[PDB]
Amino acid sequence: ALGIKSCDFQAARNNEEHHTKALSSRRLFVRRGQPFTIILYFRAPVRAFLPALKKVALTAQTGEQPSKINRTQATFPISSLGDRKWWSAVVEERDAQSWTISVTTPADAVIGHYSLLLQVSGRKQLLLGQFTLLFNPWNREDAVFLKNEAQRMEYLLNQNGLIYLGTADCIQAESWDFGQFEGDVIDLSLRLLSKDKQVEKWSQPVHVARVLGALLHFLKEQRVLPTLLNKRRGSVPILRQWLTGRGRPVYDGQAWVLAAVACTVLRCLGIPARVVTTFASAQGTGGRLLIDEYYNEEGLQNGEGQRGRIWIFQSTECWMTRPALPQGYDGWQILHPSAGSCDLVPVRAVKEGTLGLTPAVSDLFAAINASCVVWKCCEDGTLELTDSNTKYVGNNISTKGVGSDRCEDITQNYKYPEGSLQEKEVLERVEKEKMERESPLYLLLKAPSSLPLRGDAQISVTLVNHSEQEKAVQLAIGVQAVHYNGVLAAKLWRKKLHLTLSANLEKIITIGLFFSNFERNPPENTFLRLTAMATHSESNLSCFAQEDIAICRPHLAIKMPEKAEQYQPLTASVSLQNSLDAPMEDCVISILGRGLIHRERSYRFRSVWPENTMCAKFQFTPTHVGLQRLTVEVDCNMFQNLTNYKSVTVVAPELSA
Repeated sequence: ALGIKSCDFQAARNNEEHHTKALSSRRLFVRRGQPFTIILYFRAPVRAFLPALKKVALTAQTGEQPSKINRTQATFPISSLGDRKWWSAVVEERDAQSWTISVTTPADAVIGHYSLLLQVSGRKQLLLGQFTLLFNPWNREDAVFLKNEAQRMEYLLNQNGLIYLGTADCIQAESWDFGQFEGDVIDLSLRLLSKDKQVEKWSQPVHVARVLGALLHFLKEQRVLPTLLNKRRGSVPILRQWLTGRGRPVYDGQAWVLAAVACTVLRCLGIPARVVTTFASAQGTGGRLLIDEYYNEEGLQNGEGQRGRIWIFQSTECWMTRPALPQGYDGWQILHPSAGSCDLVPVRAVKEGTLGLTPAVSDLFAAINASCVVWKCCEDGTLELTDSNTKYVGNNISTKGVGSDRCEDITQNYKYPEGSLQEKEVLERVEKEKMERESPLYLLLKAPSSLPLRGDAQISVTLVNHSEQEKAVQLAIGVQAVHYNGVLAAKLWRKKLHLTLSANLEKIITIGLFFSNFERNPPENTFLRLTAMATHSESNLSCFAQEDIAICRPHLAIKMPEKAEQYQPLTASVSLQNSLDAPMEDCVISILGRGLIHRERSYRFRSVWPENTMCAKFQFTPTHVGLQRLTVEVDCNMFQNLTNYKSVTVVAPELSA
């Protein structure tokens, strides 16, 4: 007299209440520690409510071997005296034939796929349906709790990311589709997590982020190939290709996508995450605070590079409490893969040099605090020290701002101001702990931050003679192409000036930096390493200076209305001026964007001669309400993968009859 006809999980309503509406309207995705409502339908009318209520019990199971000691299986009754903090069910509305039941999960429940099962006394267990349980940044008792709604929207719900690339002095923001609410990302993430066998620890955000980071780094090492190859469409195709092997592989010039992929997996699981870019990052030192750079007599590097390099840019940051640490380390944690295992490092441990809190504090501290030493490499084979400009590491630590497409500088979270008292104290304490455990010429190099592609720049070299006697200096200037990770790509240009410097005189030399004078075109994704080396007389000391120059491509201007009505046609015009020296040939323009365009559309447009302007218009109809983003990519024979973006807020239609 108590048979069960069906069970409505009400996935649409619950997913909207549990901030999983972008995932699905059919499957139930709920966040732990928050009630969700199901409707239970009886085949026959229920005569007496209270005895029937006493007859029914609910069981929640996750995993292949669910048990109560693993906290993977919980049995609870349907009554108003259930523990709302724990697994509990209560009837909130009822009819003769249907019970509306509020079901609560504990704030520290194990995440993953769950089966909800109903037991009637003296009857077999019945499966009511499935649901997936995620971390809850909205729940104050949850370890991933975020104070601000804006921060929850940015670090969990926002699928349109910005990854900052380029150099410190020319930061190029790349539109990136995290796609954490793409339909299969949650399943892929949980299947990747199932490689770890300590499912009782899947309630802990620290353990999940540490496991996923080690697994994703292992997949990056297994799948990223040596070197369009550089055409990217966000984290989701990369994750699919890493887990399955099917799809376009990523090549080593874009190995920085690991941070974005990790951000996507964590955000999909419910852990707030952000992608952070650090410019001039000292990698591969093993905690050592010295970087050795080697240059030949022409201000150029002969080899591929040392193991310890200063990368032009290089991270995933995740938000959670740190219960197993001393107090005060809640908040932002850096996932750091070690070749392997993954350590979660609190950012303040890096800022305050708390080397010994976690095993990876030393390496993360060295990446943004090392000093570069430059050695001249002679034809004799001598390796000689150089008076060198200071090459600062850890510059312009950037991540996407909250609630806009702007760039937020977070460097002050990782480091005290240079030359300040606190930085002095931290560096002295770190150096002391490490120790216990174990000339007349001046060169000033002025360069532009960026060089227009197929364009011209002017560089300045200031030589000041401090001697009482005039000097015969040899000024070697070299331009070389470097990959983002400091790997030498191609020698481009070299000059050898011979100057006479008057005693006690400042001399300024201006040099034209021209693309057309380069011996070969810089490879794609590379940066210009400009060097100046001054040798005088027989002092054996060479003044040296270096700068990283970005390559600036033509600006892809997108003109679109700020507001747009859903289901009404919208026009976006795109303009691109050919500032290059050659016509743009084989020209393809692509448009995409979640909630604006299904997948993407590629178009061909006519060749654009130098000093001409392309102007393409596109009509499309937005179909999804909210803050959407249109991404436009332009390819030609002169350049490829030139992307820009623009945001449009899509409003619902005006209510009428």
